[PDB]
Amino acid sequence: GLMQFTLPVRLCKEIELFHFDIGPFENMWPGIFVYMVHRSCGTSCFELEKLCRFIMSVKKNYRRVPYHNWKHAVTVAHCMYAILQNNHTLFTDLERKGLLIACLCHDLDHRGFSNSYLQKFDHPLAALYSTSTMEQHHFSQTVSILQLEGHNIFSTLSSSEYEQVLEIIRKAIIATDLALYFGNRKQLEEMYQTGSLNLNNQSHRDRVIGLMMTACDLCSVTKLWPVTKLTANDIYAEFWAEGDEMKKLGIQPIPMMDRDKKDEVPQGQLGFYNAVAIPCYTTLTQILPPTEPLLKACRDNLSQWEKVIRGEE
Ligand SMILES: Cc1ncc(C)n2nc(CCc3nc(N4CC[C@@H](F)C4)nn3C)nc12
Ligand SMILES: [Mg+2]
Ligand SMILES: [Zn+2]
Repeated sequence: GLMQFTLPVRLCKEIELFHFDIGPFENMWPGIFVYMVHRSCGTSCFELEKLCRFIMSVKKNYRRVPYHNWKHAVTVAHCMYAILQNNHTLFTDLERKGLLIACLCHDLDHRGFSNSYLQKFDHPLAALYSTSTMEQHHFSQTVSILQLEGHNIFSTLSSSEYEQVLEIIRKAIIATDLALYFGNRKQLEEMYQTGSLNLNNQSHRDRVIGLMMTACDLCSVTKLWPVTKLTANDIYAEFWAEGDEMKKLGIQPIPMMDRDKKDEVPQGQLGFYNAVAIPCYTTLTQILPPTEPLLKACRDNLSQWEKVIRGEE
């Protein structure tokens, strides 16, 4: 009850910044997550014993894949923490509760393959979930873990607050399907420019939380350049393995997943920053001005990829 998680001084200060890297010590990640729940939500939000059991079962249900792993989950939850702490008064107690959980859970049981590869392989998940295949799976794994004995961190909520939090988590997880982001961001851009954007409209908040989810999920592009560049290596290690698997099915992968296009990576990152990342953090900064450091760090990393192309790095 009188028990506070604390961090060494460098971590206690840097965890508050958007560009924080959670580090290579796996055994500190649970503590880092509880620290963030306690400060964004309160020591009162969850029973510590239930929360600890939930976190450890979530970790066990992430796989040892190069990118979509337990480190990615905690990284995406820290970006959410930074958004919530810089926009204190914009969010309900249930949103604060749900969104860090949604972030920790958003890629549960990922196998390192895209929705498109499950559909071409004809994986059973592709017949159970026709669109947002993995993202419906991640939400289904989150519910499974919440129903294990001693793992219901939400047991203090009413039937209706419980139904609301699971609905916030479901939408937040579904929104991490990047196929859905493009249309979400265009609707948000238009609503903001014509001044129709209204945070009392539930379906507007839903879209804003959707964009916050894309922003957290993409947050590797908002780190210090060596973090950005080394994470890119993990991202391609997956994509290229998927490319190999496409060739095994007799299918030319897209360029992004073809390891023979290794040399064009600097240019693929440019398209990605211009087509996806920069527009994501721009719209986010218009709607939530204190998230600007994410846009500023993304722009810095774009000009680092530009330098790689010019042969200056
Ligand atoms: C940093 C980051 N965070 C999240 C995600 C989902 N992604 N996806 C990419 C891939 C970006 C990309 N690379 C390529 N190619 C073309 C052939 C070669 F040049 C590589 N095309 N594209 C679009 N990087 C990220
Ligand atoms: Mg995902
Ligand atoms: Zn993710």
